[PDB]
Amino acid sequence: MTEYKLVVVGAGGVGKSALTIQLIQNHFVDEYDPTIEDSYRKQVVIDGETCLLDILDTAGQEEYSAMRDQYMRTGEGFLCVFAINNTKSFEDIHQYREQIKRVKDSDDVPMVLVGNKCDLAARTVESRQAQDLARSYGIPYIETSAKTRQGVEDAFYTLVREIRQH
Ligand SMILES: Nc1nc2c(ncn2[C@@H]2O[C@H](COP(=O)(O)OP(=O)(O)NP(=O)(O)O)[C@@H](O)[C@H]2O)c(=O)[nH]1
Ligand SMILES: [Mg+2]
Repeated sequence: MTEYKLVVVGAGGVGKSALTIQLIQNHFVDEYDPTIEDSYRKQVVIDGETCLLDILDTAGQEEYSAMRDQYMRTGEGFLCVFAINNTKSFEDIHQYREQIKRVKDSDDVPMVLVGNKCDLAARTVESRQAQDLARSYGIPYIETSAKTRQGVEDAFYTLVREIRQH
C-alpha cells in the first residue's frame, strides 16, 4: 500500500511525541519522556485510501542533529511543531524549516505548521502570528492539543494530503 513517511520536528517539549501517541494510541502522555528517535507505523484509511503512516518522532535535543538529519532526509512530509505557550519554540521553527529545506534540497517540501498545546490558557504565541508565518512559508497552519485530541488527526491528515498533491 501507499506509505507516507511523516516526520515530526520541533523544539524539545512542544509535544511532538504526545501528538504522535495521541494519533497512534488515542491517549495523552502526561509523562516526562524525552525522545531520542522513535518510529510508529499504523495502517489507516484516509479519504478512502488504505495507506501506511510511517511517523518519525524526532528529538528536540540539539545533540541529535545528526540523527535528525539522517531521518529528515527520508521524510516526505514534516510536522513543524511549536507550543503556543512557548515563544522560543515558535522562534525555533524557522531553524527547523531551513534545516528541512537543506537536507531535502527543496524549497517546497510538504509541511504543516503545528501550534500545539492550544488547550492551555497561558498563550504567548498569537494565532495571527503563527498563521502569518505559515502563510509566508506557503504551508497550512493547524492548532492542536494532544491533551484534548483537538486537531491531531487534522494535522497529520492535512500533511498526507499535501504529499498527494505534491
Ligand atoms: N497541556 C498540554 N500538554 C501537552 C500537550 N502536548 C504535550 N504536552 C506535555 O508537554 C510535555 C512534553 O511532551 P512531549 O510529547 O514529550 O514533547 P516532545 O516535543 O516530544 N519532547 P522531546 O523533543 O524531548 O521528545 C509533556 O509533559 C506532555 O504531557 C498538549 O497538547 N497540551
Ligand atoms: Mg518526544
